[PDB]
Amino acid sequence: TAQVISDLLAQGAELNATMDKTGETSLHLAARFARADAAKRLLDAGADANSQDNTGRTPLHAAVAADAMGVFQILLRNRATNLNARMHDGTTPLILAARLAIEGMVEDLITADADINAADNSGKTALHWAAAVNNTEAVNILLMHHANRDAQDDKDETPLFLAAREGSYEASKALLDNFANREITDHMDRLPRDVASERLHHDIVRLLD
Ligand SMILES: [Mg+2]
Repeated sequence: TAQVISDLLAQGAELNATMDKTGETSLHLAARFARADAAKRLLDAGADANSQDNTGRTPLHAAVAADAMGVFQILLRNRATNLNARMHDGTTPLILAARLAIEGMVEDLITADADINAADNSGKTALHWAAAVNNTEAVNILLMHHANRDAQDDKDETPLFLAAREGSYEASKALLDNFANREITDHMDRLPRDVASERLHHDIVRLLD
């Protein structure tokens, strides 16, 4: 016990330089550097699974961003872990997994019952983001689990609108095949077809037609 505590305090001191710049805790680092072993030790030592760093990330956000599947599962099995924790900009772990295209975690968070329709501060859901970066796999998983397909962000943009706007051909087709409404316009009455045409995304324009 003395050995465990003394080590934690010693390691903590050597890592404070880093943590003072990021606002992270030892658990954040375990997640960021993918150390499943260290992650368990810290949680058993009483580490707060929901502590936030300078951008509002909890160790769960960190695990997703670093694709630390081990630490991720260790956090998911921890009942105190808030799966819907929000970064300062409103980003949840599921939104991060979709936007960063981290494999496996989109399905895991959904299965673990994370709020599938949560949106960041710009009104964008995990589905909005998956569409924007053409993470077609996440788009299909989200849709299979009934994510709101026609959800609109603060600019009234639907995921289909973003896929058209950002040139995500595969994601656009996936949304259309799942009956996303292509007639829902943004705050400027622009159709997904309009923004695609304006940006010369002819392939997506044909798709919408
Ligand atoms: Mg899995």
